[PDB]
Amino acid sequence: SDLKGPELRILIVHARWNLQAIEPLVKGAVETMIEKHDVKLENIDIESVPGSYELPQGIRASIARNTYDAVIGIGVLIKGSTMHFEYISEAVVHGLMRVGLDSGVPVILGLLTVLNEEQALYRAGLNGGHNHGNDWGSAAVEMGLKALY
Amino acid sequence: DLKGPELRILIVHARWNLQAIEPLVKGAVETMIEKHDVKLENIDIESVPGSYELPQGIRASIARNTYDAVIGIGVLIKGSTMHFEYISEAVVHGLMRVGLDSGVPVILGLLTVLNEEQALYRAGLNGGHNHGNDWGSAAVEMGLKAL
Amino acid sequence: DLKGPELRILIVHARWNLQAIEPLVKGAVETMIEKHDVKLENIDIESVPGSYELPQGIRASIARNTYDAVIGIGVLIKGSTMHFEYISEAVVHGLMRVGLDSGVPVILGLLTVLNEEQALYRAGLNGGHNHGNDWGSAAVEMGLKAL
Amino acid sequence: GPNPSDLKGPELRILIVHARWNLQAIEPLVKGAVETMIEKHDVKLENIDIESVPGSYELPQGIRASIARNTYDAVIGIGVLIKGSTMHFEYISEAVVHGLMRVGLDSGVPVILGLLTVLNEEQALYRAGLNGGHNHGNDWGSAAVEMGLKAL
Amino acid sequence: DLKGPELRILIVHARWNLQAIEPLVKGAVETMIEKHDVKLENIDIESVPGSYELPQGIRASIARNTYDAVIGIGVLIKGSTMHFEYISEAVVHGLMRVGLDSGVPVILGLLTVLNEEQALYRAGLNGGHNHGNDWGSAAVEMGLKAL
Repeated sequence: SDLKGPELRILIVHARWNLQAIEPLVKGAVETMIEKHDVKLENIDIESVPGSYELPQGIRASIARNTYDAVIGIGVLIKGSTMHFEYISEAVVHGLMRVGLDSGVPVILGLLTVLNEEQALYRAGLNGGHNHGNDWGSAAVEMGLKALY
Repeated sequence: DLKGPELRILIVHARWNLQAIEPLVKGAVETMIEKHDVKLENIDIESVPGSYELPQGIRASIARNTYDAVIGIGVLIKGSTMHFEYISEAVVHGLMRVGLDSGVPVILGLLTVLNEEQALYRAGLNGGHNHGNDWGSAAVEMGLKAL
Repeated sequence: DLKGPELRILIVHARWNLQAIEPLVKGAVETMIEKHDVKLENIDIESVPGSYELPQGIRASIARNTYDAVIGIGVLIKGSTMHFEYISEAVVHGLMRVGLDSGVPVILGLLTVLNEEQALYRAGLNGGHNHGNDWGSAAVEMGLKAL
Repeated sequence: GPNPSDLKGPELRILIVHARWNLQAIEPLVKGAVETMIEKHDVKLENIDIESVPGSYELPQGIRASIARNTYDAVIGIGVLIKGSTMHFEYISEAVVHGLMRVGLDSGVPVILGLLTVLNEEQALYRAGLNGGHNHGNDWGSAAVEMGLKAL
Repeated sequence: DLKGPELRILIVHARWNLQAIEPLVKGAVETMIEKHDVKLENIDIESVPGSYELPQGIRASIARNTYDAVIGIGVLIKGSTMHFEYISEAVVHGLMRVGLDSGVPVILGLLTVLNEEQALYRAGLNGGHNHGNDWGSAAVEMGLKAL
């Protein structure tokens, strides 16, 4: 991917629960968009919400106020002792998807739904894993461009 | 650190299983007033028979009055049949919908546990952490960010 | 202790497995009349072939007449195929929808059980508690709150 | 135990959309649906439209397109899904059932679920009335009629 | 027997796991051309990063141009987390929606397998049958019936 998007406006909305993993993901996304796709730091809006359940709601509210070419919803869900994990994981995933089709703005799913901390960190590039935030960054640019031209 | 003295919050809770509901509603209210400067007279508390009416009750309410954020509280416990499985999913997807359709933030105060003990623990009893507190702060934050 | 003598309630029940449906419909009606002062003339009872037509039947009816609350009653029992799993989800999500789209409360009177015995028990037979009673009371409350 | 009706609907227009995958089971069902509507409910052969699609995934899409062109009083979506080696079964079964349900509520036209979601071929045939089973197409036909009438 | 020389087909495929995507896209195209008389110049082929963008991509494309039928191709393989389970469902439900909202047929060219071998087999490799072929014929049929 040699796609450059210097006029793209990207929005990043991440939950704040479990930051040991969130930060590396958000960081990876931003760095990849800037260093590999020529996106301008000043054209990247980063916002946060309490948890993953608010990801769709927060993204929906934001794309109504400003104009973005692509959005990235980042969050981490870890299986617990109850059925909570099962039910909101599904609700959020179906939710983001909806906000995207309703608004016409691309929504990248930066949602990790893991069984334990270790799996989440590994996917954030720690302990020899690959940072998925990088992939989401590149995806956002591609969808942003294809959404225009 | 986030103060919201002009916010109007709505809390709708089911009435089924009150040993857990009360602590949750109370924690939510206390946290909003004591930590976020929300005014007691700006908090409306309503109830419905069960969790299945949560979406329907919240929808009806935000159509009559104007709220900045809403909290849906209820407790679901796995039983002998497949009821738990199906309505848990329906309610979670339903509250989520009302939130996106109306544009009003809907905090999910629904506990979907396997037994009574897990419910109480998450209500702050028996050495657990009261989630109603987290929901209170969340409602304030979403209320403010929504403008 | 909620009285609703001017309420108009609609009950739509599937006809599949009547050993359990009847007790439920009867419990619902009795409870509304004897404990909430609802008038027999004000309760409309309709039926559909099966649970899959519950949302469709309810939607059609609330388009012709005006009701304050509705109750969808039906019984689903796990069979040998995956049929149970799939239409149970569809119906629960579907009634939920008709309720939010129309603005009319829709009480879920749907039992999703593993066998006949579980269904009857929840119909108040063999020492169980009749859930139709709970649904009747719910219908009233939601009806009034909808004002 | 399913309780039927002795309802007559000679002015009803019924549409039947079936997938073609696995016809050993589809035919009996379609045939049962049709015969039952004609012989027991007085529906007129000319008032029954029968269309088909490649597979069950196109059932909602096909029905939607058709009820936009013509006017029907009730629709029946017929199809057969059998658990395979992958997760395909699980996912499209759910998608289709939710899908037909939607088309029915959006359009206001009754949609009968003639979808069999079985674990093997045997279970499908049995429910198609073969090998001592009960033909479900029959039940769907009566359902279509009833919903059609109540819809007025 | 079904020829559609005036049909305009759209193919949108994810780029993840190309060892399987190519055979499928190839089979789809060949079958439409060699068996249904579709004209190569009337087949638009586009791509997206992953399966999650499939609905989003298709939606954007059928808004710019007019197609008679669409095919969404992608491959999802169970992993170590719950990711597979959740997006598989989301994408299948999403493509379905785009189809019903737009009125344009959307063929499901999404494989949801447990391992690489299963995907390749269904791509016609190792003695399996290429499903891309079936999707191509399907697209043609739906395109025509849609008129």
